[PDB]
Amino acid sequence: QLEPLPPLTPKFLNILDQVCIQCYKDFSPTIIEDQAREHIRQNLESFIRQDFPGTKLSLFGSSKNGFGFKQSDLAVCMTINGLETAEGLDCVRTIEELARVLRKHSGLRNILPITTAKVPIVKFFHLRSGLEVDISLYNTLALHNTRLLSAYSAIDPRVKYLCYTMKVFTKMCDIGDASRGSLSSYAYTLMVLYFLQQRNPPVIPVLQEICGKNTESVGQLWLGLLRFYTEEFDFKEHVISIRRKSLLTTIVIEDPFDLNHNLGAGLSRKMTNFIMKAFINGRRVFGIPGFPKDYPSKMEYFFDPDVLTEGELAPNDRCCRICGKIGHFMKDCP
Ligand SMILES: [Zn+2]
Repeated sequence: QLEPLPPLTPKFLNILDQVCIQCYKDFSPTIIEDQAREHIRQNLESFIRQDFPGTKLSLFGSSKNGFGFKQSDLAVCMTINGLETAEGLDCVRTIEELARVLRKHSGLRNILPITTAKVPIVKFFHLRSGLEVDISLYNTLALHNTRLLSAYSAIDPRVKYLCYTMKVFTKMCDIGDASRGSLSSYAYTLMVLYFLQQRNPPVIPVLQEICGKNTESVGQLWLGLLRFYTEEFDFKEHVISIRRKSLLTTIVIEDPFDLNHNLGAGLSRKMTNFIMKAFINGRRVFGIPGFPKDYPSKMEYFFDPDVLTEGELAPNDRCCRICGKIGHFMKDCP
């Protein structure tokens, strides 16, 4: 059980609002930087068209879902006109050949074809913009997660404010990178939307079953989420599913389209405990009011890593002691 928090003063609550809103303005991309991502797509499409005529490239992921950061990886989906589907298409061979085509591009570095994962991709670094780029073939389920999240973000501005706040919180606690043992940005976003669907009154519906009645400020909702996932939610009798309103029985997070995909499947237990521990601290920092008269930056007070995680690193027992990423032993690392 947790220690109760004192009541919220309208002043401190007004400050929590500004912090949640600033998490969006400070770290979402500008319109010029989004246009720069579009220009990258156009010039890759023309370059690949030389060796794969009919190529069509589309941006998905953080680039288009309305929750991406600056310096987020640019995720590209590749299709070929006349090839309605990838049925029969040898994706590995295509990815490998694509990698060799891109090595002749003067603006790209560290071309890397990866066929390990479920979906093979080509990875490379783009110098003109300092972004990592991932090209995959016919990744339509990814483009559907994007269209779904993009729809929720446009229903209420508080959706984007909160998802960005969550994104800053997890990134600052070092618990928001799936490749290193923790949970992905997508997972933490689903936890946000799910909390908003379950809030009484609801802030967002379940678009997979089909109005502004919730009048709580973003600050109230942010702390509400921290108290929701720290005090009430039963993490192993209920499944975090934005798919529908009714509570689903068996951290478990269900992908709204791939219903066999549990986003928390690869979670250890000292990471699960480390994650929960970060939320309990956030509950304290954001819920318990010298502030504001001796702190030059409010961001640095609320998102202090030495307070949210108590000066401890994220566990990485699974991880290569050289790269720090999961997925391979210490012998086969780049
Ligand atoms: Zn490694």
